[PDB]
Formats: sequence, C-alpha cells, structure tokens
Amino acid sequence: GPERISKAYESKDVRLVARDSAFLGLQRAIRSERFELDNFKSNFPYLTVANGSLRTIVTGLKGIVEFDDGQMKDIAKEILDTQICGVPFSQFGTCSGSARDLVDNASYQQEKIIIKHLNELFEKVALHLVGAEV
Repeated sequence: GPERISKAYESKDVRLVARDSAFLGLQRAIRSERFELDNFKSNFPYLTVANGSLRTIVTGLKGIVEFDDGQMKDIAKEILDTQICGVPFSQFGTCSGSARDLVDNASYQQEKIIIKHLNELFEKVALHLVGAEV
C-alpha cells in the first residue's frame, strides 16, 4: 500500500501572510553576503558561481513585481545588469585564464581599484534600498 498522508495546515489570510513573507525576501536582499579580496586573493577566479547573492535577491525581486505590480519591476531588471571589473555580469560568471594571468600581474593596490568597482556596485544596491523610504 503506497499511500502517504500529510498534516494539513490552516489556511487564513492568504494574501496577508504572503505579504509578510515578501517583506522577509527584501530583508535578505538588504543583508547581502559576499567575500572580498580575502578569498578572492588567490581564488578570485575560482569562485565564479554559488548563489552568492545575485540569484537570491532576484527571487526576492520576483515577489516585488507580484505584490507591487508597478514600474518597480522594470527597475529590478536594471539592477541585474551591471558591469564589474570592466566586464558585465555575463563575463563575471566564469573564469578565464586570460584574467588569471592579469590578476597575478596585478598587485593588491591594483585589486584595490577593482574592489572599488565593487564598492560603487554596492552603492547601486543601496539605491534600490531607498525604495522603502518612499
């Protein structure tokens, strides 16, 4: 007998509870979580993917279009598109041996300007952050 039973949860305030969950999705987006030159020192090109934060905050963005249903959804698309290190998110999802040789030839001070590309990038994230003060 291949039958399984599951406990049923009470259903009440489907939209109200769902709205609260959407709030938490934005919270993860605010906390962020990314390693810097400490591990990007020698493993800069090694960690190309791992749901670092771009994909997780994109899920929260889906909840934004569903509840707000405004032009904020369009702003979310722009947030995904960004250039860091002179190359877009598309060329920052993989490792290249051409970029591994360039990194080694560069020093820490050169990586400091590269981390600055990241610093402004963080600032753009804060621009969508002020979407709660409106």
